Amino acid sequence: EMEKEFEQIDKSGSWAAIYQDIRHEASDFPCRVAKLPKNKNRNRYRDVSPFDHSRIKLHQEDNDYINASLIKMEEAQRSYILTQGPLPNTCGHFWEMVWEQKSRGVVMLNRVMEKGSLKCAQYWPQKEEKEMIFEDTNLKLTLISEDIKSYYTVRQLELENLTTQETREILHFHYTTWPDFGVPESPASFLNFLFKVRESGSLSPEHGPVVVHCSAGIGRSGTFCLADTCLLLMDKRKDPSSVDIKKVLLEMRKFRMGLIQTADQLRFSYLAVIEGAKFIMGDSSVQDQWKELSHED
Ligand SMILES: CNC(=O)[C@@H]1Cc2ccc(NS(=O)(=O)O)cc2CN1C(=O)CCc1cccc(NS(=O)(=O)O)c1
Ligand SMILES: [Cl-]
Ligand SMILES: [Cl-]
Ligand SMILES: [Cl-]
Ligand SMILES: [Cl-]
Ligand SMILES: [Mg+2]
Repeated sequence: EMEKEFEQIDKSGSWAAIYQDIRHEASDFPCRVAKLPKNKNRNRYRDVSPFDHSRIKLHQEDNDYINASLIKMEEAQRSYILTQGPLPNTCGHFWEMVWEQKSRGVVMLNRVMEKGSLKCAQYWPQKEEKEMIFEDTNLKLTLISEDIKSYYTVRQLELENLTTQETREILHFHYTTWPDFGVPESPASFLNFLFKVRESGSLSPEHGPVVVHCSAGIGRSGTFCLADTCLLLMDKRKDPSSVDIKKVLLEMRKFRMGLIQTADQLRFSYLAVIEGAKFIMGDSSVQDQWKELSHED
């Protein structure tokens, strides 16, 4: 059971060893497509690639490659697309993927500039009156509104397929204070944000998979999705004891390499799931407590 394990790991001080076991046992599958010469400029990082089996294929229209992976959690019955922060030349591909996959939400866990460097392109419009057109992929993207909180911002975007003139509302959930290779300020801040994404309907099985990204699309993205899937598994069963967090992470790692990048992000995932379990099992009042503790105003 997770809380008993958490205490024993903490008391023995063995998070590094536990994390190392995950690193050791993780799946290794080919990434031949990602490594083709023609795709080099579509990858942000040499050593972060989608496995071939689970990569998202673009539907237009000469090169189908994007650095993105479908994490399909069979038992939990939820899917996510995890991807790198788009590059200056892949913003059109990114939105093409959102359109083709029928995603309703995009969760962004990094900032455009981190540590002095550009870790993600400015792939969405910052001003309503300055929409973006992706001419390569024939999409237009307009900012409709934004709700700026202290440590996250929610935006309503309108994405239009210019080929058909169909439009869709996309919700963008931007966590602005999660440091790279670090953790959220508290379980409460993280869970307040995850529940905002949940409350939006963006994770509904009636939509395509939510798109989740950070800079590499593995460390912060892996942490978010691990906590969400674990909470969903225990919710379906109404049984916190049934959930094996390390097994769930190894399952996720069958679909994309490197998910969760540090031992402390693994520790944080346990903290977030143990805390969130209080809400799942019917202490509704905890949600308000997280909102207060997160100091979102
Ligand atoms: C120090 N590592 C790097 O700078 C690069 C670039 C980079 C930048 C940002 C982030 N953080 S995130 O939250 O934005 O995903 C991760 C990575 C991963 N990188 C790697 O080289 C990863 C290589 C890799 C791939 C698969 C597994 C592992 N190791 S494991 O411990 O996760 O099993 C490492
Ligand atoms: Cl930013
Ligand atoms: Cl900076
Ligand atoms: Cl960039
Ligand atoms: Cl950072
Ligand atoms: Mg204005």
